[PDB]
Amino acid sequence: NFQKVEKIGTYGVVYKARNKLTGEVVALKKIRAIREISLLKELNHPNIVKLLDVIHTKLYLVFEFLHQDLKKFMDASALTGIPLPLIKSYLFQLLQGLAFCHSHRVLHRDLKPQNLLINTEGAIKLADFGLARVVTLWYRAPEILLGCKYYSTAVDIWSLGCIFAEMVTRRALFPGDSEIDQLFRIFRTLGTPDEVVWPGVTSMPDYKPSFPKWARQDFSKVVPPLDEDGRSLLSQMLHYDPNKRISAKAALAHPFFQDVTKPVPHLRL
Ligand SMILES: O=C(O)c1cc(C(F)(F)F)ccc1Nc1ccc2[nH]c3ccccc3c2c1
Repeated sequence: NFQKVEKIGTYGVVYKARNKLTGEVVALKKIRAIREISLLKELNHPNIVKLLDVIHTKLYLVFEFLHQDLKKFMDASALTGIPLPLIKSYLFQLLQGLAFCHSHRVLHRDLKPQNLLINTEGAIKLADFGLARVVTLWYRAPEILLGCKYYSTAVDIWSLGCIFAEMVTRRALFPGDSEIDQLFRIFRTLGTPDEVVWPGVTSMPDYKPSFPKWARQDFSKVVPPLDEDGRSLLSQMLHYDPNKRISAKAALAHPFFQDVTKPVPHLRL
């Protein structure tokens, strides 16, 4: 091939590779439309991983390479926790990237810590989009689990709220291991949704009137250490009704980010 390899990890396998005739180190994703994927090469943002080349012959996607992901960093930080100023910077940057692609009517659809790449300079970038269309369901929005066949940009805000909570508490918010276990983990924390808080929920394809009715707990129980600014913002990212869920652009204006900075992480590569 044109590259030397090293595997680093739903669409296919991903390799760290070196371009044999530029020296460039890249992320090589082998899959197993073309006109629209290629439009993504032209769209770039500091908080989105760059798509360098599309190659069809099997579908190959060449991305810029980043050394660490947020899942590895959270595990590495599990005894101490990520410092709040760094959580806030990462959240702010992720909302910046979401606001950009949502402004282009592009959804991620499968945000998770594993898909969030970080570098030594303090940046974090969206990667591994779910665009081609054991699976982790922990960050799935409730409208997806209830079988809605039209995602909106709100599904990415939901996932990012789940990731926000996980950075703060150092435990996954909703670690379900089946669709209904995921759904009921959400229900037990936020209350079983009804027509009052989510108009139209009872007519969604996978809704059952027989769902158990759990009462809502309180956000002070959910992300304890977090101050009222952060708890407020998280509550707005976890609204059941996708129409009530805060947008990325509005989240950026939230008081939580009034003192945001850009700290440098301690990374062990
Ligand atoms: O992440 C992946 O695996 C991935 C897979 C495909 C596949 F459909 F070919 F599979 C396509 C794109 C993919 N990511 C990607 C890369 C750069 C980007 N730039 C953007 C600007 C605005 C909105 C979105 C993006 C964007 C998204």
